[PDB]
Amino acid sequence: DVPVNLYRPNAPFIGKVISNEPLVKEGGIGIVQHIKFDLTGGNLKYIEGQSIGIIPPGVDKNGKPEKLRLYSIASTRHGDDVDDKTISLCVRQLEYKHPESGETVYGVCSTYLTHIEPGSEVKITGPLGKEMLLPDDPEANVIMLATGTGIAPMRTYLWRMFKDAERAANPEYQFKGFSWLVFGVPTTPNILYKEELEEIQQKYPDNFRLTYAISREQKNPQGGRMYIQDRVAEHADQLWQLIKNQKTHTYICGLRGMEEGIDAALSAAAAKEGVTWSDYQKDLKKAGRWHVETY
Ligand SMILES: Cc1cc2nc3c(=O)[nH]c(=O)nc-3n(C[C@H](O)[C@H](O)[C@H](O)COP(=O)(O)OP(=O)(O)OC[C@H]3O[C@@H](n4cnc5c(N)ncnc54)[C@H](O)[C@@H]3O)c2cc1C
Repeated sequence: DVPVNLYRPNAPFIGKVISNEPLVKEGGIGIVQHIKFDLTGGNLKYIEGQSIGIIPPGVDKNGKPEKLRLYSIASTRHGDDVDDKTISLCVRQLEYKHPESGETVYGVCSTYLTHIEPGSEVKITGPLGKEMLLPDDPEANVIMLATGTGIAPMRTYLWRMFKDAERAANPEYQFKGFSWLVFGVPTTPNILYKEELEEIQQKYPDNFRLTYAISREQKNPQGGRMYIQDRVAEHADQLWQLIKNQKTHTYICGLRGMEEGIDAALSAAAAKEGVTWSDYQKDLKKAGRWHVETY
């Protein structure tokens, strides 16, 4: 079933940008864009939780052509308009410090993508990944632990679960389990897809819980800035009791670094019932119910 590598770097699909929209509001930190591509012309199909490659134009500092960068698909299999004609991405412009030898450094593929014009042609590969896939069971529980652009696989899950047009298009997937997003960003303007996320929770208060960790607006109990791991610690017992369900899947996605705090919190919960989390977790991985994509 799972489509993989319908296009490869040696002969990528040439898509066209339909749209490029700002996801970070005024007063937020950084630039994250929602970019939709036209898939007509070829046969790139994909499902939720997968990634695609984008090959940027240009050569590196060595004169060699730039390679593909991997990006979590931010749309469901059907695309944002539920026509099966497009695919979307959620791209943060990488930028950073003086210790890089220059000044402020801007990432090649991410600057290219966040500044790209509708009408522009992009080299696209994939889809890739069997690690962040959603169970076909409509009564599965789905815990989603996301920071920043790690919201992208979560968006594909939630849109498939809860969008009116998605439910109408997917007769076999009528989600009636429980899902819980814990989403961590620096500010409220940085809550990507905030409006749609909150409308899902208003529409399905019993099937979807939304929790934010906003570091510039909230403090954890020890006085530090609030991060996703603090929220997982706060709800460690609850999250552990859902994780004990044979049908619960947990997904972690975002830049690398949150996993160590998530594990310490869940470890302390499981220890209360004589269970060593790290061992339970290894069994969850083998079972295909512990999903991780950090980068
Ligand atoms: C499976 C997967 C999925 C991904 N999904 C997404 C996504 O949905 N959205 C998204 O925005 N990104 C995503 N990324 C990351 C994305 O692929 C690119 O790595 C990222 O966009 C930066 O690429 P670039 O071309 O902009 O940067 P480059 O020009 O390749 O710059 C990156 C390099 O500069 C260095 N560097 C980076 N940050 C720092 C820092 N703080 N300090 C010092 N040196 C640094 C490192 O050498 C790094 O290799 C994903 C990565 C993977 C592996």
